[PDB]
Amino acid sequence: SWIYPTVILCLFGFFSMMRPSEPFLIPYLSGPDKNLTSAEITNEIFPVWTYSYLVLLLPVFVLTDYVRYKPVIILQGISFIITWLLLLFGQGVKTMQVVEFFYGMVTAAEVAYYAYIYSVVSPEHYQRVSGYCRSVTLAAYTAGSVLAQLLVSLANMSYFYLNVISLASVSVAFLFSLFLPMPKKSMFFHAKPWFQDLKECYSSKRLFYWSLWWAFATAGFNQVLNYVQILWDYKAPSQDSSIYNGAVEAIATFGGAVAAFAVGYVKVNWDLLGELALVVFSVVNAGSLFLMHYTANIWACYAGYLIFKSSYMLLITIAVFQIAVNLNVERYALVFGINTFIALVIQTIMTVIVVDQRGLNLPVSIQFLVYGSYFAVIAGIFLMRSMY
Ligand SMILES: Cc1cnc(Nc2ccc(OCCN3CCCC3)cc2)nc1Nc1cccc(S(=O)(=O)NC(C)(C)C)c1
Repeated sequence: SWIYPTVILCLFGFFSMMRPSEPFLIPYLSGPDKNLTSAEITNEIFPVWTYSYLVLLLPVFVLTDYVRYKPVIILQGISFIITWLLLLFGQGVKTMQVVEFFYGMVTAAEVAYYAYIYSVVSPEHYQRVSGYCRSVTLAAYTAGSVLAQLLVSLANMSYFYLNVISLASVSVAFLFSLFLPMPKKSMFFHAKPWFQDLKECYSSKRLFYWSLWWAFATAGFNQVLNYVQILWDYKAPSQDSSIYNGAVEAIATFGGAVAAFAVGYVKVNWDLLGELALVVFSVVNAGSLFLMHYTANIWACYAGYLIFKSSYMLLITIAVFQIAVNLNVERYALVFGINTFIALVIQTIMTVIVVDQRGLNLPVSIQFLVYGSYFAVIAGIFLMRSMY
């Protein structure tokens, strides 16, 4: 039997990721409804989110496999409700950091939400149902951004009612998430029958470098998707010029889907390709960051974000395909959790040095030059690897 938990899971993935006010969030924080300047959003509230995704990574992962995946989705729905009720009714540098704290706990519970597929479905339908759930979530976010563009850019709806629609969507998601079946078995703790268990997978000289590049690229993309909407707000003000953020992020998610669909059908020989395309797409990423930083037109910044997100989705799907060649079921999520923790340590150190208020207190313009130099160092490491 594989019908009804898949149906309820896909309906929650549809009505949970269908959130319209995600591209139009950074004008809502600095608009006439919330008196917040750009520096108070850039250097004070957002990096706390990263803190809430570091400190709440390891215990919530313990909450992933111990209570067997139902209370973590119930907590994710409650966190949806609290997050959007405090977005509609929170003003200040305290309540918005509470919003970012609960959204970091949302992002922590999302990883537990990915692992519900492999623990309620029979093993004849792992990859098919997992790809269907990922496609439903991505298409739900795409349709939500398209609906936001149709309601804001054409139908002329305010942002407050857009967050009201987002609250109604996550409330319907909570009502769908309460009706989930409890799995009696788990993956690690209550499964069917460290100090000396970690050395076996990490006794390599290839998978270590691929996981390290996965970690650096994940930290870089997390910071770029943190501050790319503030870059959009800086290159074009939300109250002065007409901004088209919903359509651009919809086309960006669609292009990431097209990039993943293109990676899923690569019948190209892997003799010289493993040391050829990585350097080229790294130069493309550095040039996209430099094109978004050295420009003044907002349209060039949208195009640079499109090219950068498509190239990152392509490279990261190649990375997930190459790391998960000789991995088991449990070791998949375990090694990805360890690599996610390493990526978050790197992101935390880089955010405290570059972005955080207790420190340099840098504006949003200099930070994109910093991350361009970051990906330039990554491209130089791939160039030195290609010379070998
Ligand atoms: C409702 C909300 C509350 N707080 C925030 N702050 C925030 C802004 C940008 C962030 O960048 C990281 C985005 N995702 C990338 C991987 C997990 C998190 C993380 C947090 N954003 C929010 N909306 C949001 C803004 C940008 C991206 C996203 S997303 O994570 O849902 N992007 C997709 C998963 C759809 C690709 C969501």
